[PDB]
Amino acid sequence: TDLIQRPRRLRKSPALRAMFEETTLSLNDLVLPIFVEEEIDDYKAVEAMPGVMRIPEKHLAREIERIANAGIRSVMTFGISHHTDETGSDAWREDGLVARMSRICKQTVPEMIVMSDTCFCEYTSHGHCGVLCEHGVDNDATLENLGKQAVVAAAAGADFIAPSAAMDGQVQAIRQALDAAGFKDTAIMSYSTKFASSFYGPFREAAGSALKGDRKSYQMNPMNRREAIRESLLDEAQGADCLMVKPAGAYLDIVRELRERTELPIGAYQVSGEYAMIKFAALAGAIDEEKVVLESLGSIKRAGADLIFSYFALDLAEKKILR
Amino acid sequence: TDLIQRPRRLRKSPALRAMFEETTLSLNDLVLPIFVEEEIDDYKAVEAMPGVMRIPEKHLAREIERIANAGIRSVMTFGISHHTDETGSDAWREDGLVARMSRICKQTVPEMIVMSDTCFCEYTSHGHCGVLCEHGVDNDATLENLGKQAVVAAAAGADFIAPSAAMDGQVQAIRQALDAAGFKDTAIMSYSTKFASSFYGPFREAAGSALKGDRKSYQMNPMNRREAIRESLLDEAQGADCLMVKPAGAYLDIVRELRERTELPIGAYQVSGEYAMIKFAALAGAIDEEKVVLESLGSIKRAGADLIFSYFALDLAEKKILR
Amino acid sequence: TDLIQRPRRLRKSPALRAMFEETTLSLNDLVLPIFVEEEIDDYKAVEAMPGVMRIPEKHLAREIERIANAGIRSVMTFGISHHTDETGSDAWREDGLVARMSRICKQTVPEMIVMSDTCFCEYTSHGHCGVLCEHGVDNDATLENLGKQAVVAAAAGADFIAPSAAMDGQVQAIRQALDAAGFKDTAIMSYSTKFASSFYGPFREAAGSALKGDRKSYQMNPMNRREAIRESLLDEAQGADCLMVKPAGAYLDIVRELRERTELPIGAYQVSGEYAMIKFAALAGAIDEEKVVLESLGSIKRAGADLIFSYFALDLAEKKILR
Amino acid sequence: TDLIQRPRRLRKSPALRAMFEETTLSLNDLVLPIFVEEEIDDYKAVEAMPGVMRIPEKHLAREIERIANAGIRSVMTFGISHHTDETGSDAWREDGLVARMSRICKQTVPEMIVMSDTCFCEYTSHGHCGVLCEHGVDNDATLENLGKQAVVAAAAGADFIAPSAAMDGQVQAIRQALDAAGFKDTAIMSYSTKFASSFYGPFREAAGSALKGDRKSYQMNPMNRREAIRESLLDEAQGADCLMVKPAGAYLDIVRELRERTELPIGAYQVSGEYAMIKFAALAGAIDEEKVVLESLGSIKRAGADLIFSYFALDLAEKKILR
Amino acid sequence: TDLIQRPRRLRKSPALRAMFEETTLSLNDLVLPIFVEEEIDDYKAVEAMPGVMRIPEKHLAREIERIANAGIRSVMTFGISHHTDETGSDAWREDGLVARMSRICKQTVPEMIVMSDTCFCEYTSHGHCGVLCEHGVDNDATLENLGKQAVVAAAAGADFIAPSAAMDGQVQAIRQALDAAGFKDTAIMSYSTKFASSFYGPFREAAGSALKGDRKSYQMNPMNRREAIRESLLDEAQGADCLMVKPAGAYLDIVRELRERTELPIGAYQVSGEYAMIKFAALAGAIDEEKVVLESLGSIKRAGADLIFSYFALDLAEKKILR
Amino acid sequence: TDLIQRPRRLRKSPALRAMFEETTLSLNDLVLPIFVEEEIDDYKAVEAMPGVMRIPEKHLAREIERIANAGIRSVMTFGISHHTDETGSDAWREDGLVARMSRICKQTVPEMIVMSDTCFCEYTSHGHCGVLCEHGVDNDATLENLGKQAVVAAAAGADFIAPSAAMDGQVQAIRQALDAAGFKDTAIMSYSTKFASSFYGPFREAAGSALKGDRKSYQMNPMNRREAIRESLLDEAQGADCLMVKPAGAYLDIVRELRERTELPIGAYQVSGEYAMIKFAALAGAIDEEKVVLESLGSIKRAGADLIFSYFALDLAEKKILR
Ligand SMILES: *[C@H](CCCCCC(=O)O)CCC(=O)O
Ligand SMILES: *[C@H](CCCCCC(=O)O)CCC(=O)O
Ligand SMILES: *[C@H](CCCCCC(=O)O)CCC(=O)O
Ligand SMILES: *[C@H](CCCCCC(=O)O)CCC(=O)O
Ligand SMILES: *[C@H](CCCCCC(=O)O)CCC(=O)O
Ligand SMILES: *[C@H](CCCCCC(=O)O)CCC(=O)O
Ligand SMILES: [Mg+2]
Ligand SMILES: [Mg+2]
Ligand SMILES: [Mg+2]
Ligand SMILES: [Mg+2]
Ligand SMILES: [Mg+2]
Ligand SMILES: [Mg+2]
Ligand SMILES: [Zn+2]
Ligand SMILES: [Zn+2]
Ligand SMILES: [Zn+2]
Ligand SMILES: [Zn+2]
Ligand SMILES: [Zn+2]
Ligand SMILES: [Zn+2]
Repeated sequence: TDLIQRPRRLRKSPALRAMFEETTLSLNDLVLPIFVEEEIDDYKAVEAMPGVMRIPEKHLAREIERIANAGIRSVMTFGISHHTDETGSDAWREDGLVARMSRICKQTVPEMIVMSDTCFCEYTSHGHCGVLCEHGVDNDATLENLGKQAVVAAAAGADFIAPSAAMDGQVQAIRQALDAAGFKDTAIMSYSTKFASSFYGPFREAAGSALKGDRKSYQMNPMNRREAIRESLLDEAQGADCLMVKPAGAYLDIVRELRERTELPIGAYQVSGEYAMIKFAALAGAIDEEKVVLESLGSIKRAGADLIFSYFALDLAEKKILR
Repeated sequence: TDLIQRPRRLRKSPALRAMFEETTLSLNDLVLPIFVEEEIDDYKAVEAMPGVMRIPEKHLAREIERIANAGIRSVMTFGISHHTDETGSDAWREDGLVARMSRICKQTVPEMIVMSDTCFCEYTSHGHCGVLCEHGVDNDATLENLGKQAVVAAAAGADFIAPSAAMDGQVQAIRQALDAAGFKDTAIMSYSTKFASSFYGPFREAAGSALKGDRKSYQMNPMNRREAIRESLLDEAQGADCLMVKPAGAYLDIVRELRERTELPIGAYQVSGEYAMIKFAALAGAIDEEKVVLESLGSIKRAGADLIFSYFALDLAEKKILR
Repeated sequence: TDLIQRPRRLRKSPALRAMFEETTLSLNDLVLPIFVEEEIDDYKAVEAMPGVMRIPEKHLAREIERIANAGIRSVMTFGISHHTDETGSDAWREDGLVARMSRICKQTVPEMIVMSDTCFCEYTSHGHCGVLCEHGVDNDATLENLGKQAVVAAAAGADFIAPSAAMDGQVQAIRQALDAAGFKDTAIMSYSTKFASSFYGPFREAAGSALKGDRKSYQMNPMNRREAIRESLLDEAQGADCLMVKPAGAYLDIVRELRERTELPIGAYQVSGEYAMIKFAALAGAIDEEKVVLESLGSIKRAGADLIFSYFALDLAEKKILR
Repeated sequence: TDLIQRPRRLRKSPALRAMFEETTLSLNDLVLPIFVEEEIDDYKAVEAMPGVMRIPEKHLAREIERIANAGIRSVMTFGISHHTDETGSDAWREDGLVARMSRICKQTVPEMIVMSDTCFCEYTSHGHCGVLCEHGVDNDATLENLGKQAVVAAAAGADFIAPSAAMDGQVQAIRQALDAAGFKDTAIMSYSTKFASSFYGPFREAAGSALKGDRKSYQMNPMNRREAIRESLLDEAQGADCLMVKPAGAYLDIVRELRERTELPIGAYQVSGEYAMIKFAALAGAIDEEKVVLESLGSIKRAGADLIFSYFALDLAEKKILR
Repeated sequence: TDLIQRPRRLRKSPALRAMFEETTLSLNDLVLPIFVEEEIDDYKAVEAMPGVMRIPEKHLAREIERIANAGIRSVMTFGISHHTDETGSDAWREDGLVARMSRICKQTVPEMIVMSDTCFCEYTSHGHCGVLCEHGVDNDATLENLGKQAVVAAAAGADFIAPSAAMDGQVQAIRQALDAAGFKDTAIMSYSTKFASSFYGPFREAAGSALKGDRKSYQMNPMNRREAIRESLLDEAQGADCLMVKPAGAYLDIVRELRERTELPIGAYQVSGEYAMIKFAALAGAIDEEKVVLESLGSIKRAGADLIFSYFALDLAEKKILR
Repeated sequence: TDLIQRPRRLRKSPALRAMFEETTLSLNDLVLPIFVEEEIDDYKAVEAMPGVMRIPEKHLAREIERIANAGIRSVMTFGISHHTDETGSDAWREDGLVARMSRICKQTVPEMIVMSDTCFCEYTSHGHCGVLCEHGVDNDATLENLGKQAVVAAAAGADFIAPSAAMDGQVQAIRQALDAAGFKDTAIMSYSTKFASSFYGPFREAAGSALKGDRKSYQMNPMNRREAIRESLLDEAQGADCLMVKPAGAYLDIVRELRERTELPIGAYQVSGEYAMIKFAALAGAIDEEKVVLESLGSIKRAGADLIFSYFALDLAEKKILR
């Protein structure tokens, strides 16, 4: 044939595939979500998430030095509560689990970037992401409490307040409460586009949320691409330092669309259900885990994300697979 | 709080979420890939692809009829050969397996659109997608061969010749070859953007391809978003009736970018490893299969895919999940 | 002050600046240009290019091995001839210097991607980039010549034929010439947008080009941004596997504009005068070389360059500044 | 050959290269940054910047007539202080060096356009661009003082207040302070995109800033193209009359990107390190200075800049190289 | 009033308006159209074009030298024939007027770029731009003719063949004709978008064209903006080195639209009637000629014109209004 | 030739040129600017504007019935004053000339659309467009008076208040004053992009402005295309019902650019100098007036304007040339 065009020319060797590799993933792209249970003495393995386990609070300090030492520069704290009420009030206690989780990390490793998952689904009796009613999760009652929380997390050392509630106006809510209290420099990692997703399967088992029902009156419809972009652009207008798409894996078209519609940094969360799907298929021997893990993360980065939340971060770090 | 904008108003109930749902998935969207093994007696199920079976050519007509009753409009044919040589010429025999899968399918169900997987990886002794040489798979030697195959497939009744050899110029070669042979009406479903992906883990086992090494000198690098697009657009310029992104699951960005760069129909292949990841996590209790299968497939649709090749298609069809 | 937006939040620490850094430079990005002088005995260092040396063909294999050990993937070959005639035919000899630099390089290190600088300025008696006539450098006489050269280079093992004669139609002529000679697999790295720039000051000395006057009737005007783009796009239409902007340093706008006008890989050449400016100011104590070299190269990358031809590549490599 | 397209057609002669020159640089594009030291009797040559020297205040008046007479229509005043405190308070003194520098210029040459570099790095004990703390340079404490300064500079005759601090909200800060005090017509030349650059080498030697450390908690990361555009678009929203990219030379992709994202005029600063790199390479004989200077300035203009700050402005003016 | 934005700040003085002026006009931008009448003795001034004169071929070399001394780089040649037949073959004679105007010009001033007006309206007995038939001006009969003319012009020394017959396919025909004749280096300045405009009022008198009726079956309708663009883009596809909009004055929209639809140079012709309107109103005291001429020409430049054909060029040049 | 493309096909006949005419001009596009002198008994012909004359106020009523009867549906009133003070205060008198001019028109022809040129250049001693100072025309002092005027014009029946002062914030100024006084429905025809143009020659003679100097500290630079768009987009933000480009003729690139940047209606003013240039060239016999007038107006409409101010409107109307 007479093809002047031969794409295959640059795939002839490993050296050549390397010179022309358009995307590259490194360790500075990963944020390690960490699970921390108060009032427990020994490590609890999560079943649905092969290799992940709850860090007993009394060990938080040791592990976050371990995390820090393998090179992970950021963490997203999730707490498993033992003091859950109707409003989820522990979460905005001067020394609630939320605050302690932050304080212990920044104390133990000063330069470590601490993001605090700011919500109520793990601290509420009902397990919904906020204040519940004769109508459902009340949006504005939840914003007042998201603000109350933000300030104690900020106050306890988190570099980022990550509103995880999917409440309208949560970012603006949190910006003002943080400012008013003298926390003008504390940033917001907005879970801006957070879907009511079936990929969160393993997560209520991992961080013990006590909700039996669903979050579809606040977390958005997986199928709504226009609305997902709109969700994120509203948080930009409310001052978010960073936007986010969760889940990430089945929403890379969403991450790309958004990367072209804002100059802001974009995070993508590779959720428990994605980790679970990788882990359980490698066990059955169906796929090569390291291969599928690097390709998975790389696809996220290719779609446009600046930071990726992944539960594989530490192990990729330590086995020194990502430098 | 004075939020004028409140995304949650349209999420209040199931009726409102349905009124406003942006993307809807149907069975008209699904193409079912089928594996037929010649010269065997009973169905041989695939290990890494739980619930998937290798059909014995002797039941293929019983089967095409069952798929047809299910509501399914299209199938993609993949053959497991017993007559594998160095060039894989069972593929281009007037009566090779390839030609027999189409004629059986087309003969049993004349309404069925049969898409013929056009390659050599399952028919060569060495497992590569074509002619091997002292330097690698020869592009142009394989092109002449793909042509011979396409014409035997057309003549056997296949409505779509789908080149999966990831060879440069394949659409052009197949297009000429088909016109020259009086099949100017036979369409081409190009696997235009075909990545050298690790999500094909369970396919060497499912398809029975002999290959030991890698397909990186022809199948393209996962990280190259710009190249991905170039690949498909070169195929549009070559006359492909339909373009395709494969794998699809971790390439939703690619799907969306390409939807915006062409007016042509786009197919998306939810590959074997994707099928396996959902099965095993489901088996291991970590996720709700129905909810993940539906969400994964609809995501592919939301990103711009016109047609989605899925192994869950019959099951979704018969259980009447998608109409 | 009530600033909702505060860019500084993500600049507070080294850890945050790294999390959020948009562009990262690596050694995979660098191509090392090498000068080999035939018929000489010891290395002859270049005066205007402090630390750069003319390699004696008799050590080229010792050297390609050293570069190779450094981590370097690619080199661009420039030859200093002793056999210079009016058409510069040492360039198109089956055994000319051009063909010997490739074969030595390719023979010593078969993994090395050797890019062959394809021109006549270092091989003609008069120093021009081709055939001279009663009116100037003849475009089409030089095209036939570039073709002969490309084929001897391919046959010597060069993986890339890089036409630097700034002649109209060169990619097409070289592409045909290479296909006709059974090198349909040999790629073309076109110096597509090649400016008649004063940053090449130290190159007549480094390369030993005989030219006394100017190269303005073929190399293009620095001020023409629209022409710059036209130049490269004409080369994409002619089949170049890769495009290039040269010089790169003072043409970062050109790099960005072109990144937005093509999906093809783009190279950027940090020319001799750029190398010299950084050396001498560094020597004269005015700047920190490491910090300026790294920032200059990353800037090239930030603007859209896929590959950057730099004389600092080995030094950056061995001192292990870039991995 | 059969090329209908021959770009070379318009490069046949100097007359032709001229008719078709797309960009043109003149003297009205240059702003001359001038150095003025109080309490000194004789001119101080800067070492790192060959040909530049501090103007003793007692001579300011003579030189600015000289500047004005060669045709330079604008100046950017930089002061070398002898009264540096912790807050850098001299800079907002009714008759600080800042005010005197302006007053003396507008008095001496009424129609001369005076821009006043508004910052504190030259007037502070520590040499940081503002009010320093137990946390670092305090952003809002610095804005109150940037405003205080602006008003005395305005009051003393500067046509432009050029905030050089890289403090968030500095432009809005300065707009209000200027308005409130009756300086509604005094314009702001915002250093909107000002990187923490290694090209500023020679500058702490030239304007005596007493900082030992770096400005990376406020001046932005050289590698962040999206953020650089964002920085500039915020100052547009805050009322800046003019935007700016500093440094300019290795950031022409940035100047271009920005020229396409706003209708505002854009300045580009060719910093001390760029001047130094040109000057020291010409001395070593590596490049032709006039050639590299005009091409350097021309590239800046080509990228999209309306005004260029260059230390070569006066000498190009006088040697009558730019009219 | 609290206007943050105040456009007037940069209009306060002549110095500021000059600093910020977006478009600057020069003599390098001007092409001077010249009318040479063969077989006559003294200059014959044109009535409707006050100050414009028909040059007697016997002084053309005295004149080309005067224009040349003025600073003028280019001229467009228009001939007033005494040998007018039905096909206008004095135009394609080895020694016709057309060929003599170029050779005289090129012989007297070899630096001069001579653009040859390529048509038949001044050479045919009936005044039409080509061959007349029982149905109108024959497109293809005129194409063969334009070809013969272009080759005699090239051979006479003209650097630009400018087809003004408004015939379909003219660039292609002239391009082939010129290449075939070994003038692959002769450029083409196409009057690409040439309107059937009433601003040519004074040209039948100035050029001495015999036509009585209209040129609407070939010259295009003034109101068709979309067609205007199609016209020029078809000429870019045909290889024109330069495109043109004519008339220019009342087509500034066309100029801007086309600048945005091509990267090619664009010429703009300020036609005779435009020249006349400015003269007579000036004579009748209604306007200041210098100020209207300068503003009109700069407007053409602001709209995107690279080159402007103006009858005021020598006058502006000698009086030294534009340098 | 083999051109599949023949643009000439649709220009074969007058019927065909008509079916395919892209733009069309009718009478509903014209606004007739009318001149009205108070305290005079007989009509005053303007010299610089052949055919235009001042309407003595005592006849306004008769002529506006005449205007109305030929079909002109809108007028722009300009007054020649006999009571000119320093602030131009007559213009905001309950019964100033401004008010009377409006009142008399709406009284005499109710459905006639009356636009009131809102400025002070005809009512001031100095003739500048507002309040003059030790600094020049004071911007905000003028806005207070533009508002005062607006309300009496509104109050006296004008459908449009057309701020002609080129004062920053004039549209917002006028919106509020009109609202506050209960004139929420009175529209603003903003002279949004009004250049300091040399085409206004005949106008100070036509409406007796007593200014000797120029308006370049407020009317914008003819050469600033970016700024012209910016000027107009600010008036959109301030509530203008309609935008405008004046002059129109040499600024059609500006009208086009703007038509693509807003959804608002756009007016274009064919100024006195344009009329003058048409009129005086037709007298000399250089052009056909009706031809050049219709092509002139048509070009304006083609560039994108919705309404055109033309002094030829009445005569085109009456001679029934435009229906
Ligand atoms: C949201 C929990 C935060 C995101 C965790 C993502 C993951 O699955 O790893 C609500 C989750 C729920 O349905 O309980
Ligand atoms: C390509 C075979 C078609 C795609 C795989 C279908 C799937 O469900 O995985 C090459 C497969 C290979 O690498 O052998
Ligand atoms: C082109 C030679 C290749 C580019 C120069 C490489 C460098 O580092 O300067 C012509 C050079 C010349 O003008 O002789
Ligand atoms: C910013 C100083 C103003 C810009 C001067 C640019 C130049 O280098 O000429 C801080 C510079 C520092 O690091 O001291
Ligand atoms: C075209 C002649 C070239 C354009 C006119 C130049 C001018 O200044 O008017 C045809 C002219 C005609 O209609 O005869
Ligand atoms: C602005 C007067 C209103 C526009 C009239 C346009 C025309 O010329 O017909 C100031 C004009 C001046 O310079 O006096
Ligand atoms: Mg939201
Ligand atoms: Mg392909
Ligand atoms: Mg070229
Ligand atoms: Mg800023
Ligand atoms: Mg045409
Ligand atoms: Mg305005
Ligand atoms: Zn929650
Ligand atoms: Zn295959
Ligand atoms: Zn060369
Ligand atoms: Zn500073
Ligand atoms: Zn003609
Ligand atoms: Zn006025």
